[PDB]
Order: sequence, then C-alpha cells, then structure tokens
Amino acid sequence: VFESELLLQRRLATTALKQPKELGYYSTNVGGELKVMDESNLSYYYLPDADIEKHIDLSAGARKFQDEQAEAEDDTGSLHGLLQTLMEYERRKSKKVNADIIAFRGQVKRLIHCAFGGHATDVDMYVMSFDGQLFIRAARKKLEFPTSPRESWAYLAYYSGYKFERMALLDRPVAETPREVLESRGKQVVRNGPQYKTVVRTGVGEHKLVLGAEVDGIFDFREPTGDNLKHYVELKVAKKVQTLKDATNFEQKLFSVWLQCFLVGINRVIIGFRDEKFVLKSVEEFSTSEIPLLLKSTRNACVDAIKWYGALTKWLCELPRGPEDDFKLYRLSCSRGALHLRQLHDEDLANGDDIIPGWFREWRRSLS
RNA sequence: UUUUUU
Ligand SMILES: [Mn+2]
Ligand SMILES: [Mn+2]
Ligand SMILES: [Mn+2]
Repeated sequence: VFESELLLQRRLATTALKQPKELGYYSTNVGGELKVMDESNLSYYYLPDADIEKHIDLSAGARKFQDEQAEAEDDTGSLHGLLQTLMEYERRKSKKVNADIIAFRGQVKRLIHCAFGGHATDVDMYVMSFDGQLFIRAARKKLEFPTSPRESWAYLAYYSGYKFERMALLDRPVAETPREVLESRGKQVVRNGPQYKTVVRTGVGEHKLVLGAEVDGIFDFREPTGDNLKHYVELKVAKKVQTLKDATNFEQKLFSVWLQCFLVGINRVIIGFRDEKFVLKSVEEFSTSEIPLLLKSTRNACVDAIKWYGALTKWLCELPRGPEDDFKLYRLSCSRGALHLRQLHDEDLANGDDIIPGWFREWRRSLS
C-alpha cells in the first residue's frame, strides 16, 4: 500500500515521450477466435465525396443491427490476446520485452482523462506485479451497453459509431474490392464482433509501456514487412459544429481522440460530421500531432496531460516489483480528486488466469 | 462504439 494515493493535479516537469514502436498485432472475434500476428481484421479507409453526396444516414439499419459484442459472453478486459502476441514477439528475441507496464491503451487513456474531465468511475482496474513488471486490466468483464430502445438517442449514438465504420471502411484495398461491394455499403449489415489490434512499445518519462490498442483501419497503404503505426487511422463521429456549445463539445472530442491516438503513435484521424438527424454532412482529416496546436487556438491541455501521464506512470511504477512481489494484487481507482491503489487478498484472482494466465507465467520462467 | 465541465 506504500504510495496509496496520487492527487489529480500532480504533474511531472518532464514532457519526454518515447517514439512508439509496433511490436505485433492480432485479429480477434467473439467466440474466442484469436489470431496472433494476423491482419485479417485490419480494414482500409475509403469514403469518396460521391458517397457523401448521397446523404448517408448513420441511423439506418439500427433495428437490424447484430450487436455481437453485446450478445457475447466474454471477458472484455482480458489481457489474453495481448499477452499471447507479446509472448510470440519475445519468443523471437528469446527475451522478455523491456517495459514497466503492460496494458490496453483504453485503460491508460481513462487514467489520463480522469484528471481532465473524465469520469472517476471509469477508472476501475487491477494491477498485478510479475517478473519486474505491472499488468493492468479493466476489472469489468463486460462493457456497459445501452439498454434503451433502438430509436433512442442513446442507442443511435452508440450504433452510429459502428455504422460510420461500415460506410467508411473496406475489408481490402479499394482496387481489390468488388464494385457491388463499393456501391452497396448502405445495405450491408453492421457488425462489431471482428477486431484488429496493434501491440506497441512506448514511453513517457523514464518509463516504458507495452500497450494493446484496437485499430480502425489503414489510411493509405500497409507495409507487410514494416511498422504500420504511421499508416493507421482513427475514425470518429461528431456533431457538426454550429454553436458555441457545439464547439466546446468538439474541442473535448478532439482532446480525447488525441489522447486515444498519441498514446500509440497513430497519426491519422478522420472525423465524420453529422447533423441532429444522424445524417453525415462531411468528413475532415486531422493529424494527431497537429491537435495540440489546434487546441492552443481555442489551452495548454495537451502538455498538462503529458505531465499528468508521466506522474501517474512513475507513481504506478513505485509499486514493489522484485522477485518476492510476484502475484501481489491491487485495485486501482479514482475518487475524491485522487487516484487510489489498494492491495488485495483474493487468492482466486491472483492464482487464476483472470490477469496473468499460467501459460504466460510458465513462459516467463522458461526465460530466467 | 457511446457518454464524460475538463
Ligand atoms: Mn475493425
Ligand atoms: Mn476503434
Ligand atoms: Mn474510431
């Protein structure tokens, strides 16, 4: 329990970020399908002006949407896919990855965000120490799906995100896509089961992290034998700005998508702007490194976030990580303006697969 | 994917 708490206004004076580097990738689907070092679920961006001129309705198909994530019974916070891909990478070099924290981008994002307007309740994770490193996972085994009717704002907003993915992405590059396919994206059923994730090594301050992140597609082209961070794009839906209150909202979405992308080196953002009827009006591309300067013309928010990020990283890295500390377990939360760490005594969580599975523990021993 | 007063 030693450094049990970290105040949300704490800041490290160091803005130093590492160049993030792609280590690996993997494709998943509900029903436990995992494919290590496989890019099957990586999509390609294609949304021509001609398509946008057709007045794309991002609420279309909401009633017949197959919510495969909602229907699945699977552990959405699990590190299993990440660790498997990591194992395979370490197996190439026959050597543990050099890093302090192993986690999902989404969870780190939530950690940073809770100092800048993000909900404190979104931070609810486990930290387990093992082999000199910290393993961090969402505590929740399943996400919180909107349960209101499908004609509701809350449901349409939720769906539109996936609908815009279907209208703006392709399974393969344009050249390799049948015409029937290019011209009928409006008809096709929207899915959320299939995912593609990158696994990246990055850093802030003195500390290095390994982050899994879900990736929306390739913007321009893929390098089969190179690092594809620079080619990835993050897709996002936002309400068309026409009022002072819209603008402030959009500034938040910008800061937020900047959190989402800078963490793992994704430099391309595309935002589909909708009206209140969920009709797509236009699309605008942004470069991630540009967002902080854009926000400056509205704030020092990005620089502070980085200082916060370094503070919480060094704070978490103060947890004991020596040979006697294997399988210690902690709950990480946010409340009353601070982050909290609390050691746990739950032998079933610590000895089961929920955080670090046996096959991975066994793999790391085989290395010492 | 949705929300986040920041
Ligand atoms: Mn996808
Ligand atoms: Mn995504
Ligand atoms: Mn997206």
